[PDB]
Amino acid sequence: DLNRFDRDRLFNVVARGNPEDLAGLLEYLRRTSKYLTDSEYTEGSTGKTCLMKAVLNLQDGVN
Repeated sequence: DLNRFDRDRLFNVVARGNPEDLAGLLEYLRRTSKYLTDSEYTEGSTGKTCLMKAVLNLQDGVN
């Protein structure tokens, strides 16, 4: 939200498949001036993004 938004919560939220838990991310990215491709929101080792984690975990044809 406004105060903090870690990488682990983001991966778990996009793996679970509920978009309502994505609330507050935009305010955090506007306040801290960080992008989703930054080194914090990647895997660090392979370069895996939150979008890749979202596409890997498909419940139906969509996520």
